[PDB]
Amino acid sequence: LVPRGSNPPPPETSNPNKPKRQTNQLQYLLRVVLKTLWKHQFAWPFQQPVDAVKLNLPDYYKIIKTPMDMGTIKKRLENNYYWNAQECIQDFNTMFTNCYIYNKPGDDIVLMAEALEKLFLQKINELPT
Amino acid sequence: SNPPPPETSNPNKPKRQTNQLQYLLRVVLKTLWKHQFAWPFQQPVDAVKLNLPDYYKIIKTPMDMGTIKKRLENNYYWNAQECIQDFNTMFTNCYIYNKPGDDIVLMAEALEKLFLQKINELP
Ligand SMILES: Cc1noc(C)c1-c1ccc2c3c(cccc13)C(=O)N2[C@H](C)c1ccccc1
Ligand SMILES: Cc1noc(C)c1-c1ccc2c3c(cccc13)C(=O)N2[C@H](C)c1ccccc1
Repeated sequence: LVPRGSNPPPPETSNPNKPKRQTNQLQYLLRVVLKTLWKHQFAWPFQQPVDAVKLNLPDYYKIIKTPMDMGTIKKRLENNYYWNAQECIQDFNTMFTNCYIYNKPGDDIVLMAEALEKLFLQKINELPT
Repeated sequence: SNPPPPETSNPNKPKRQTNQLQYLLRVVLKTLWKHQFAWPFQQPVDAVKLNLPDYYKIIKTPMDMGTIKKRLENNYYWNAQECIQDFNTMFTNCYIYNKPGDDIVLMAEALEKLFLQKINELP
């Protein structure tokens, strides 16, 4: 039973002094890539930061030091928080590798992440040049 | 003309299914295949179409993910290491033939990073 306050603050989704832009690529990231992944049947555990209290995982944030989730990525894209598509792609990469680090190849959550990862790579193929 | 591609079947070769070989098809190859830079590596190097009269004068152990795919689907390998060697061959062939600045090399480097990330999790 994991106590209250065991979760770190979520990753920031706004920063007035960070330089940022809207680009054709970042707009495609929101309007095609994030949307396609969000609506997927396996998206839901990834739609918000991992809640180690609710999930009773006293080890999660002892192992994962660079948390990321699609809810954070969504808010970032909506807030035009990124300078370029690569910064956003790096957040997806973080989300996936975190899952693969914390969990075990047989786990349901891993099957879900592999599904979304393949979909992700497919949608990145048509990322505007 | 191009040489015949590498073999994907061989009745005399010792063969097994292992869980590691199944991981190589289901996770490693099937993730890599979807990557935006996978396409040049999905079939043998076509030296006629590419006008590379030196390619098969230099590369004598060609390999590609198309060959690897077929080999995994055909249960061609005895252990995961033979398949891993095929990937390593494909990558080093690219690095051998090309110059470090080349777009194909950056593509290769991206794919090899993903490949290593998946190999990291071999059971
Ligand atoms: C994603 C993710 N990355 O690391 C972990 C742990 C999760 C995770 C695993 C299992 C979860 C969740 C849930 C919400 C958010 C993150 C996670 C959640 O409800 N579960 C349950 C226990 C679950 C089990 C099996 C498949 C899907 C969800
Ligand atoms: C892979 C690979 N390994 O050695 C060579 C040469 C290649 C190769 C280089 C450039 C290619 C291809 C193509 C298909 C299959 C193999 C290769 C191909 O269409 N190109 C074009 C010319 C190309 C130029 C720059 C980046 C990617 C592809």
